[PDB]
Amino acid sequence: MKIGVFDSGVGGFSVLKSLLKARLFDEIIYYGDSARVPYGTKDPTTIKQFGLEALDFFKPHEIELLIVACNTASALALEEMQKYSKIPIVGVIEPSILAIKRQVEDKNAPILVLGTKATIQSNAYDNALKQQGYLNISHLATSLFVPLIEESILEGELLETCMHYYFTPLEILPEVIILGCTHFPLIAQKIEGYFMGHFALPTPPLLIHSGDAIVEYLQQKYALFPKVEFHASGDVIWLERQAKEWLKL
Amino acid sequence: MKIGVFDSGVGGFSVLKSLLKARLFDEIIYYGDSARVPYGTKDPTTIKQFGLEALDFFKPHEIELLIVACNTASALALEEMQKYSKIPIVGVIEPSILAIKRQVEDKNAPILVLGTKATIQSNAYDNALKQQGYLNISHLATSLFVPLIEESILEGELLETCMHYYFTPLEILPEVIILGCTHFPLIAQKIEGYFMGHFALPTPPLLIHSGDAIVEYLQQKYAPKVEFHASGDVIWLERQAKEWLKL
Ligand SMILES: N[C@H](CCC(=O)O)C(=O)O
Ligand SMILES: N[C@H](CCC(=O)O)C(=O)O
Repeated sequence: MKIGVFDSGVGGFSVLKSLLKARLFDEIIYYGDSARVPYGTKDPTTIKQFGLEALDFFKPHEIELLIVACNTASALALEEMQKYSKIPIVGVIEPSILAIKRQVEDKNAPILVLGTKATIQSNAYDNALKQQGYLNISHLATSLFVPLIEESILEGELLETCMHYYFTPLEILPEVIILGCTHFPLIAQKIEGYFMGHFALPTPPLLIHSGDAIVEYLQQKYALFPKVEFHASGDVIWLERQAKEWLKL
Repeated sequence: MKIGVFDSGVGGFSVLKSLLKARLFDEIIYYGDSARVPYGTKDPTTIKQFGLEALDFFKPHEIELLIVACNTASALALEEMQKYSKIPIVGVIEPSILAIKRQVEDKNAPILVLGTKATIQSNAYDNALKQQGYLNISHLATSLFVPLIEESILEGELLETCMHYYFTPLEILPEVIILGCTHFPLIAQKIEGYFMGHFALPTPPLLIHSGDAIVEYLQQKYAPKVEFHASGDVIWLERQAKEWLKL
């Protein structure tokens, strides 16, 4: 097929990478609203309007299916968007819950949800999880991880001090951690390392990657080479430059 | 005297606070583009457009003077705005340079400019400083300071470690530090302490507060009902003001 991938900026590249890795589609129209990014710190009303406007961007491209790669957008604007689209719009939250259900049998396993303040406050992960029968659910808005990852601070004392800042107030010891944000996969190993150490874990907690989850899901739902076209709200060449580092083979 | 104050979001309150205090105005229409903030990490073209669209917002409020409280906008779109503008537009850069000439005679004094990537990248401060004679100039895009302050990390090891991340590479020990960003005034005390405690400096480096600087300048040119506006939830924005303006 020919699809569109939407995100607030360059975070969506973590989804795009999984999409390319799988060779699921022949044409992908990537669009990042890099001029208004980030969404996670904004309000619900606003993100919803951004959502609608994103649809308008794809009207001329005529895609068969739109993937809302942004977790913040999937959480607060996927419904309204789907409500005005003729084509199917798949967010990243839904696929992750299927991913969890498929590999976590113990309904008591401690699950920690990570994401932006907007994502967390919408409680989209918690509701979908509870509905599926999970009883031990925690959530944390790790805002600073986004700007940190964007400055490319993927190691060192600043990241460690930042992770320590958000994690220390943690009560539960998670067996599952949801990277409910486009950025978090770039520091997934650092997060695993933090919990493995601070809790003398034998193995790292299971990490749920949004990109990998959507892919599996898309292969499932549509029993399934890769040519991308980049579009941005802000300087597009600036965005294309990021793809190089994020998508890194 | 009715004036509009423009900023990327809530950082502009630090200029507002310096304004209100001086009280030389009887009406201020504050407009923060909170839905698109920050400007500091974006490109010149986008920022120029944003600044232009900001004018389209004060047309109705019919203000006499427009203060661009944002250092990034000042650096990247002031010229463009002043061009298509009917009324005078004063940014926060030039006033900070006049305040520097006025307070620093040693044209060799080590000067460090701190601002967003865009502000630093534009060389607005280095250029203006050089046309005035200074030869000891250094600049640092201390990007993360904005999101940290936005999240109120104004103390603690996270802030401390961030300052260390940006400052340790610093070649010259600054005698003058320019808070070339609306958020930096909130960690001024902490920034002074850093170098002070890090080099046993009895006296803290001189810090230039953009807000104060534009006030002194506005004092010479000689020219309160504050009205908050925003591109994002106006509720969330004004709430913030309570803390920034808080005194
Ligand atoms: N794309 C957002 C992170 C960046 C932003 O806040 O816009 C998400 O996945 O939640
Ligand atoms: N107001 C901006 C900082 C925040 C932003 O980047 O929008 C400045 O003074 O540079």
